Amino acid sequence: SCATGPRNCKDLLDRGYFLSGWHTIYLPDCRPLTVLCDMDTDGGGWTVFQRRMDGSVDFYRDWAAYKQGFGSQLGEFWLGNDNIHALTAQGSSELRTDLVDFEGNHQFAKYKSFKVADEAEKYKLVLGAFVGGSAGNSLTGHNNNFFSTKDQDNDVSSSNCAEKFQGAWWYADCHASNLNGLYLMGPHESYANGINWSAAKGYKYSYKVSEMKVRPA
Ligand SMILES: [Ca+2]
Repeated sequence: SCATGPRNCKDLLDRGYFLSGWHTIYLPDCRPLTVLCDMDTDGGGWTVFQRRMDGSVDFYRDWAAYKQGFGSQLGEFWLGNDNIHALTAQGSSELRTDLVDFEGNHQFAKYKSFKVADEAEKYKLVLGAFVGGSAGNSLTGHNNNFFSTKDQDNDVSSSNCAEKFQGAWWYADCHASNLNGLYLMGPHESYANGINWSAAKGYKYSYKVSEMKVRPA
């Protein structure tokens, strides 16, 4: 139950769940949520809130969809902004981003803290110091930005970033990263509308795999 139940995937790792997979955790108000734990990468104990792997799922979705979450436990998903807020409210959570290109290269980025605010603050990103990684830093430029979707423009651009670059993100004017963008399968001619991490493969290359995950700092 909530009194004794795990709050995150690090609690589950500590209790001897050593294989990655879906487990029930208890959010701060006791709401149970089934989450994907990555128990393998970089020490394990990561709660995964975004996964892309094959383009099977449409990510060009509205505020409501991003708010509640969408996709499949068996594949690609967005866990949901209300859930991500709840998961990152208590304590301090480090962010890890894992990327794989179509050539087989694995790259990563790590930040020392990560929080998304509530819906009243439009799921604003509060991001701590970049730690390092082969992917470089394409998220600090998004610190302190509201989340935006095609139907709800909260960016700091005169344009509608989510529509122009075909994703959903804490867009600024407009982005350095776009991991909820179109699944464009490597090199693309269109500018900056793919699963892009510009510090690594740039604005014209869309990754094969994206995983975003958190663990207590
Ligand atoms: Ca705008």
